[PDB]
Amino acid sequence: SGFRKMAFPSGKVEGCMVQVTCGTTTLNGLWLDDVVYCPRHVICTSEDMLNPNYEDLLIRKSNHNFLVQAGNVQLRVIGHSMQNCVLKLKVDTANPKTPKYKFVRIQPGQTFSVLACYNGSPSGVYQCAMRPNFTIKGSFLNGSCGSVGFNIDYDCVSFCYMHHMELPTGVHAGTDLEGNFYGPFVDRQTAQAAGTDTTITVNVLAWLYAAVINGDRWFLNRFTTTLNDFNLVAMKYNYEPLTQDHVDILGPLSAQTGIAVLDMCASLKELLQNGMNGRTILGSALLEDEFTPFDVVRQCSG
Amino acid sequence: SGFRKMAFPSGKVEGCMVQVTCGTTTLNGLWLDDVVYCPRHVICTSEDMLNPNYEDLLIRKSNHNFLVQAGNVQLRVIGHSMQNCVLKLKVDTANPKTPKYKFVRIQPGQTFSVLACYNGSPSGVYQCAMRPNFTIKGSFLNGSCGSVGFNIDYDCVSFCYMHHMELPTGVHAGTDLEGNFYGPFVDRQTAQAAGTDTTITVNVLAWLYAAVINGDRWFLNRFTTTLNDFNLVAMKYNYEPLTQDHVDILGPLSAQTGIAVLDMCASLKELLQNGMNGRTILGSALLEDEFTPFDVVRQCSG
Ligand SMILES: CN(C)C(=O)COc1ccc2ccccc2c1
Ligand code: NA
Repeated sequence: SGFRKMAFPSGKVEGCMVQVTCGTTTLNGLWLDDVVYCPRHVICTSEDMLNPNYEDLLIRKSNHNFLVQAGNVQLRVIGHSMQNCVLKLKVDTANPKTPKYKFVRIQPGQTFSVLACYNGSPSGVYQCAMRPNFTIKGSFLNGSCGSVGFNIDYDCVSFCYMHHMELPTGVHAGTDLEGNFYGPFVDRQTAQAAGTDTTITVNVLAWLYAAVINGDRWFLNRFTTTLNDFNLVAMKYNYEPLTQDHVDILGPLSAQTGIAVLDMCASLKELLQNGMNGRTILGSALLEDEFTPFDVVRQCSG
Repeated sequence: SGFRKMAFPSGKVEGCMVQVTCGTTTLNGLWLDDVVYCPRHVICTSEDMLNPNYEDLLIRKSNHNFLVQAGNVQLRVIGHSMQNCVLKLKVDTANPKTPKYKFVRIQPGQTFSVLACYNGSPSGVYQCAMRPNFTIKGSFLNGSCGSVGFNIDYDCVSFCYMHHMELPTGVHAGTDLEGNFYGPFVDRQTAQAAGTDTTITVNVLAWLYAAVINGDRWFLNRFTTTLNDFNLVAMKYNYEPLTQDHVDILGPLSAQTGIAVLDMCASLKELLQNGMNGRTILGSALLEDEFTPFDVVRQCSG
């Protein structure tokens, strides 16, 4: 029993974190096979943050301008190339700890673990979700750029996020490992703000099913709803639209608990209207939206 | 910026988890140097567990009755002995991935990371506090016994917890690595219950300090107080008494924010007596007590 926001074991990723230095700037890179991936803004100076021309900055660098340190071992850079917003540094040693891996670009609502690192050394691991406004509510201090987000499936690590920057509201923006940013953000220090965030409705529903599986039923009611009526209500609380795809995805949890998806939708409507009345659900006084339907089944059934 | 419940990187511990099977029972072991540590109740059948005589059941087993698998290899057991409630299995090969480590017993209110495992396979990591009633609020399914808790202090892993059982309210109980239970529990299938719990006051204060550092300031007020008057409020609201030691431990945070500890206790007094007025703190509608002062400093300054 019990329900916790758990992260993936970080060891497979720890063996890949290195430190990348360029000029006075030091941040983290991900060392896989003979390539080190890091954010391209490592090549920016004080004067470059607003309108950097990365092609012009990069053409002026030699391999020996990039210092890559893996533990106490300096790695030799033998080539470099830019792919969108990530730098790919060719190094002369393949990482012997390279796990089974792939790169996947995730969708809003998807969860993953972050290994926060500073100077190539991991600091901590926690679990995150890609918010509907394509930011993450992470925990990052200065020097954390290049920390990565990932899932693990059996022995394969799916890298999905690289941290680039913190926006003014304290949330965080970054790229997939092909260097494409999530959302409308760019690696410039000009004014950009995350769109209004919303609650990930399909995740809240999955988490209500988790509460039921763990033996808590107090929030159910005798009502049902149509999908359109649910969305008309939920949008008034800044909840994401619930689609037929989301209804299909919740099917397995519906079958396991005996509660139809639209019946759980009706319970969620009443919860938004009533609040908790001093109670909790799985130990929270708020509705939790950073567990996916997949996560819930995985943590409850194994 | 940002504040997340953060576990230590788990890689050093993943390299020590093995699968231990005795009879029909499979659970997890901790392989350090040439010893595997696991709960002694692995030798019990379901009827044995009703009233086990462990030294007697242990005499009846031999080395070959313990199958130990490190991933894909079977370790050969060459000796066995009990220390309190943990079984020590001497094996033929020392673990090459043994980290620098010590066995330490933690105090209630202290936190640690839990690496939840199944069939010797690490599956999830999360952060836990030792509750004042000596339980932890974990997430464990069948087969998680032998999962371990730990902290890391400058490349040294301090092992502090081994999981043994779930209580009827769904919280969990276990031992230190020397086999001594945390709390008034026994490894027997008898009627056991968690005692009435209390809230870890010094941790709530630490978390209020973390919120101020992150820009959440609405609960600060003009008032201050004394330990004696505050502890009157603490006792009334089922909070652990604040000692003079707690105030000193909070000293560094009280200086980095400019908010004195008893200045902050006045904010907490007001929150206990009046509630949160529909507001949240660091995205929580409850007062969080599973962050220690050290946890806040390491994440928000370190
Ligand atoms: C979202 N997140 C971190 C995960 O799903 C972790 O991965 C696993 C893998 C196997 C499990 C077996 C039993 C219980 C939980 C499990 C979790
Ligand atoms: Na005050």
